[PDB]
Amino acid sequence: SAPVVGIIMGSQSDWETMRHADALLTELEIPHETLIVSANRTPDRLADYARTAAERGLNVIIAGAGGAAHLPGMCAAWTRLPVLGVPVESRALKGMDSLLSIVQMPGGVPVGTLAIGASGAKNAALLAASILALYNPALAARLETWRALQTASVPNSPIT
Amino acid sequence: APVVGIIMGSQSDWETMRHADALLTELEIPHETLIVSANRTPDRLADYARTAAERGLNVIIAGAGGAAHLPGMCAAWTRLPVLGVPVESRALKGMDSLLSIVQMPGGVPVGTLAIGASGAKNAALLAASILALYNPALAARLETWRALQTASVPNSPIT
Amino acid sequence: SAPVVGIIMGSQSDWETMRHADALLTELEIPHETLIVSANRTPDRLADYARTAAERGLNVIIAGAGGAAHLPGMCAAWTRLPVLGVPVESRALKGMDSLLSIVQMPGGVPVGTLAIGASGAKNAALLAASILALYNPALAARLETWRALQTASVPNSPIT
Amino acid sequence: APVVGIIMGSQSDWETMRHADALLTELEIPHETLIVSANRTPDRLADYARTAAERGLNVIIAGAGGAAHLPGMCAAWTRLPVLGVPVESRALKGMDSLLSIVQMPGGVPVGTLAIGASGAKNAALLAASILALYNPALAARLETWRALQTASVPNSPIT
Amino acid sequence: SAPVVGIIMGSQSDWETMRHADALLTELEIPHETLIVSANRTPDRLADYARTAAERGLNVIIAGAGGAAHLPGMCAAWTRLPVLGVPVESRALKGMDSLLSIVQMPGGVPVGTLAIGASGAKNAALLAASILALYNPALAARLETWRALQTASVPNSPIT
Amino acid sequence: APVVGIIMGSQSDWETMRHADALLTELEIPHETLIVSANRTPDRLADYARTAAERGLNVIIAGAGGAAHLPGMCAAWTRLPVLGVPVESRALKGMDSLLSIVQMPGGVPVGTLAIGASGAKNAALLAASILALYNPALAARLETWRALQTASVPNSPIT
Amino acid sequence: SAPVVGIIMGSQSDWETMRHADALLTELEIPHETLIVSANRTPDRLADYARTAAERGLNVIIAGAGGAAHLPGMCAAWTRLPVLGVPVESRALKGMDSLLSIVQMPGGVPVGTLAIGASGAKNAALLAASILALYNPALAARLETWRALQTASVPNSPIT
Amino acid sequence: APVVGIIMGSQSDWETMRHADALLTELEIPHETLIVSANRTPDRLADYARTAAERGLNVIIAGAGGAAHLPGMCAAWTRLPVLGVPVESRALKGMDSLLSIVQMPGGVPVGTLAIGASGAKNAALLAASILALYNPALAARLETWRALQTASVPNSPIT
Repeated sequence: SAPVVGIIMGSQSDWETMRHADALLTELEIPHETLIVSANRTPDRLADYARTAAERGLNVIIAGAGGAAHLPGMCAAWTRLPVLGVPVESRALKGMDSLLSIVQMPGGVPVGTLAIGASGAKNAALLAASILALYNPALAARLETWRALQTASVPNSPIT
Repeated sequence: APVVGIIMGSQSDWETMRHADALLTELEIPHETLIVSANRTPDRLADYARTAAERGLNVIIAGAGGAAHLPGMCAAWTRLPVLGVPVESRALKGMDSLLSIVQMPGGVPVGTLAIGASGAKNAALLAASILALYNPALAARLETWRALQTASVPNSPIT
Repeated sequence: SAPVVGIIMGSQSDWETMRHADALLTELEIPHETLIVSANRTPDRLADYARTAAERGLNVIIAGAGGAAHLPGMCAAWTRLPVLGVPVESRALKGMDSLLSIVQMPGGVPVGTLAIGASGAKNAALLAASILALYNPALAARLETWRALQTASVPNSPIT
Repeated sequence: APVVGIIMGSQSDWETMRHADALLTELEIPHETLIVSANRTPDRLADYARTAAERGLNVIIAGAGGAAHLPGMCAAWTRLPVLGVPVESRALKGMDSLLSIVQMPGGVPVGTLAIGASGAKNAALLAASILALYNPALAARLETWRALQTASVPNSPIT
Repeated sequence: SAPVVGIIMGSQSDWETMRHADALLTELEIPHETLIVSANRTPDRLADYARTAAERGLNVIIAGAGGAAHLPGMCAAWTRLPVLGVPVESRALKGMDSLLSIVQMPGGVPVGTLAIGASGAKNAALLAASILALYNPALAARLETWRALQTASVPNSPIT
Repeated sequence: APVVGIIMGSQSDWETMRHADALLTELEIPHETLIVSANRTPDRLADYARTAAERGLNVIIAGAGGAAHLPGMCAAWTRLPVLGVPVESRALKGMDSLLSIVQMPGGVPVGTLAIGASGAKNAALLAASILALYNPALAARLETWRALQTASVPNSPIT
Repeated sequence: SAPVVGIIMGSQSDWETMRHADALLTELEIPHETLIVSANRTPDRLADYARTAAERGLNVIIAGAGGAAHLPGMCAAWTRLPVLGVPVESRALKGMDSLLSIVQMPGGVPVGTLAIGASGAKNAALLAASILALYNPALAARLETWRALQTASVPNSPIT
Repeated sequence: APVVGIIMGSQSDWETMRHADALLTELEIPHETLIVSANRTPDRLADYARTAAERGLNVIIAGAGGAAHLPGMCAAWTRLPVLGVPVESRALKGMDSLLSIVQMPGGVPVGTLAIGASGAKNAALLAASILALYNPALAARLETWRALQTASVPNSPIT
C-alpha cells in the first residue's frame, strides 16, 4: 500500500492540473501520495519532504507548480530521486513563466519537465510509470497494454 | 552492455551531447552514443526505438535542435523513458527546440531538460538517478557525485 | 475519383481547423482523402502512409497538427512529395509551439508551412491547388477564376 | 528557360538565398536569381510577379528579412505557388521575418520554410518536389538526392 | 470638404479598430476618407491608391491591418507621404505578428507605427493631427485645447 | 534654426542615432542633436519637450533602449509629433525598447520605427516626409532621395 | 495618520489591480495615500508628486501601470526614495509590455519590480512593509506574525 | 558589520554581481559578498536566509540565471526585503532568469531589477535607498550620488 511516487504541488489551485497525474497513477495501480508543498510559503516543509523521500520509500517525485515555479527544482536540490516537473498554466503568461522556471535547471540538478498543463501532468505520471516499469514486471506489462491500446484506439478518419 | 542510449540528430549536436556522454562515463554507466536523425533517417530511428528495450536499454537520451522531433518520435516507438535535450539553435536559441520537445501531448512523454550543455549533463544525471533506483552501487556513486557537487561550491567569488 | 491530395491530422480535435482545407479542395474539385494519423500515437501508421503516398497516386500532402507538432515533418521524412504543414492553434501557447515545431525543419527535409489556424488550413489547400494547377489546365482555369473573384469581391469601403 | 525564380529583397539576403540557388543548380533546375525589393522596388515586384507565369516560371522562391513583405506581395500578384524564406534579422533573429511571411490570411498562400540557410535550401527542395510531379527525370534526381542524404548520415559522432 | 488624411484598412474586420481613428479625425474637424484596400487581395488597388494619394491632396495616410500586416509598408513603398501604421490585434498572436510586420520596416521606407489595437488607431489620428497642425493654425489651436483638456481631466484619485 | 530635434538617452545610443543625424544632413534639414535622459535628466527632458514648439522645432526624433521612456515622456509634454527609435539592447535585442515605445495608450502618440539603425534612418525620413508637406524645395529633394533609392537597387546579387 | 507609503497608478483601470496593495497596507496598519498620476497625461503632476514625496514624509512609493508603463521609472527619476513597480496586465500582450517597461530600467535609476497583476500589487505592499519594518519594531512584529501565519496556513494536501 | 548581503548562484554570476558590490563600496555600505546556490547548496541557502536578520542584515541582494530560484527561496526564509538580479543566460538572454524571479506569487515578494549588470547596480542603489530611510549620513551620500549622475550626463554626443 506504501507510496512509491509522490505528487506534490504548490497550491490547491494546481490540483485541477495535477489530478491528471493522480488519476493515471491510480489507473496503472501505482501506489502514491498527493500533497501540497509550497516552495515559497513552506520552504522547510519542502526541505523535509524532499530530503526524506528516498528513506520513506519513494522512487519518483512529480512536482507541479505555476508562475515562478520553484517547487520542482528545489525538490530536486534535496533529493537524489528523479524529479519530474509539471508547469502549471499561469494566467498572464500562459505557463511560459512556469515552463522556463522549471526546465532551465543548471547542470547538476535535473528536473525532467513535461508539457504545460494537463498534458504534462498526465505525462509525468506516464513517465514515472515507465521508470518504475524498468524493475517491476507486472507494471511493465500493464504499461505495455496501456500504450498498445492507446495506439490501437486512434481513429482512422475524422468525424467530418 | 549499454543500459543508456544517447542519440542525437546530427554531428552538429555533439558539441552539446558530449556532456551527457562524459557524465555517464564518469558514473561508469555503460552506454552507446549514436547519430539518429528523425527527419533524415526515420527508418533508422524507428528500428532503434522499437528495439531498444529488447536490446537491454533502460533509458534513452535524445538531443536535437530546431524542429526537434527526435525525442518525441523515439518515445512514440519505445515504452522506455525518453529524456530530451533541446540543442541550442542558431536563430531562435533553442526556443524552437524546447517547445518542439517539451510540449508532447498526453500519452507520449518526453522528460525534457534545459536548452544546451546543461540539459545534456542533466539528462545523463536524470538517467543515472533512474538507474540508481535498482542498482545500489550506482546509487552510491550518484550520492557521492551529488555530495561532491554540493560540497565543492565556493563560499565567495574570486576576482 | 482517386485522391491526388491527402489531408492528414493528428487528432479529431484538429478537424475544426483542417475542415477548411477539405472544403476548399472540394470547392476547386480536387479529389482528396482525409485521415487521422498521429505521429506520436500511431508512428507506424504514419510511416506506412507517407512512404506509400506517391505510389498510391497522391501528389501533395497537407498535414495539420498542434503543440509538439511532428506530423508534417515526419511525413516529409518518408515521402518525396511536397508536404504542406498547418500549425493548429494550441491552448496555452496559441500555436507558437505548433508553428515552430513545423516551420523550423532542418535543411534537407522541407515542410511548406502556412499560418496558424483556419487561415493556414485554407491556404494549404490553395497552395496545393496552385501546385496541381501547374500540370492540370482545367484546374488552373478554376483557380484563376477563384483568385480573380476574390480580388474583385473586396469591398471598397467599410460599413462604417 | 527558367522554371523557378529566386527573388530576394537585397544583396544582404544573398548569403542566405545562395543556398537555394546552389540546390537548384545541383538538381539541374533552370532558374533565375534576382534582387526585387517589396519596399524599395514595388513596381519591379508587381511586374515580376504578374508576368511570372506567362514567362514560364512554375515556382517562385522569395526571401526577405525584417518586415518581410516580398513573399506575400509576390503571391498577391501571381497564381503560381510562392515559397517564402525568412532571412535572419539582426535584432529579432528572423522572428519578425517569420511572422510577416507565414501568417498570410486565408486566400493568398505562402509556403514558408525555416529561418535562414536551412529555409533557403528547403525552399529549393520543395520547389524541386513540386516540379518532380510532372518531370520524371527530375523526380529521379530528387529521389537520388534524398536517398544520398539519408544514406550519408553517420552512425556515430566524431570527436 | 476634400480629404487630407486617408484611412485605409485590409478588411471590414479591421473597422472595429480603425473606427477610432475615423472618430478622432472627425472630432478634430479633419476631413478624411476611409477605405478598404487589401495588400494581399487587391495589390493593384493599393498601388494606385498610394501612388496617387499626394496628387489627390492627401497629406497623411493611416493604414491599419493585422497578421501578416503588409498594407502600411506597401503603401509607404508607393507614396512619398508620411504613412502611419496601426497593428490590428490578431486572434492567435495578439497582434505581435501585426506589430512586427509593420514596425520592422527596412531603412529607406518608414512607417510610423502606433500601439496594437484601438489605442494605436486613436493615436494614429492624433499623430496625423499633430502633423497637420504644423501648417494649420486653427487645427493647432483645436489640438492644443484637446491635449490640455485631456491633461486637465485626469482624476486625482481612484474610485476606491 | 533647427526644425528637427534628435534626442537620445545616452552616448551609447549615438551609434544608432547617428544614422538619423546623417540623413537629415543629407537632405539639408536643419536640426539639433542632443543627449537627454528620461531617467537621469527628467527636468532637462521636461524643459526640452515643453519648449520645443516655441523654439521652432516641428518634429522630435527620440531614441532610447531598454525601458525606453524618452519618446513617450517627450510626447507627454509637447504637442509636436514625436517619432521614436527603439535602440537595440544587449539582452533583449530591443524588444524591451520596442514595447516600451510603441505601446503608448490612446491620447499620447509616438510614431515608432524599427529597432536599431534602420529605425533611426527611418525616423529622419519620416520627419522629412512631414516637413515636405509644407516645404516644396525639401519635398523635391525627398522625391529625389526616394527615386535614387528605388533606381539604385541592383537587379541581381553579386557573388 | 500621515502617509508613509504612496500608491500611485496611471488610471482608474489600474485600480482593480492596485487595490490589492491598498488592502494589504491597511491590513498591516501602514498609513498611506492612493492617487491617480498619469506619466503620459499628467507629466507635471508626476514631477511634482515624485520630487516632493520625501519632504512630505513618504518613505516608499508603489507605482502601478500597464502597457508602455513609464510611471514607476519616471517617478524614480525624480525621487531618491525606493520605488516599487507593479506591471498591470495589458489586454493584448498580457502585461509583458508592462513588465519590460518597468523592470528594464538602466543602471542608476532603480525600480524594484513585482509580478504582473494582483500578485505584484500585493507583493509591492508586502515589500514596502518589509522595508518599513527595518526601523519600526511594532510593524516588524505584525509582519512576522503575518508571514508566520501564511506559512502555518498552507494545507498539507489538496481537496482531491 | 554587514547590513547588506550580496549572494549569487555561482562564480559565473560574479561578472554581473560585482557591479552591486562596487556600488555598495562606493557608498560605504558595509556588506558581505557570497556564493550561495539554491539548487546545489539548498541547506546553505536555508541557513543563510533564516539567520540573516539576526546577523544584522537589513537587505539581501540575490543574483542568479536560468531557472533562477535563489532570490525567491531566499525571500521564503527571511522577513527582510530581498532584491533580485536576473543574470543574463546564454540561450535565453535572461528572459528565463527574469520570469523565474519576478513572477513570485502574492505573499513572498522579490523586488526585481533589470537583466544583467544594470540590474546588479540598481539592486545596490535600491538597497541604498532603503537604508537611507534611517541613516542620514548615507541618505546624504545617496543624494550626492544621484545628483552627480544627473549633472554628469553630457548635453551632446561625441563622434
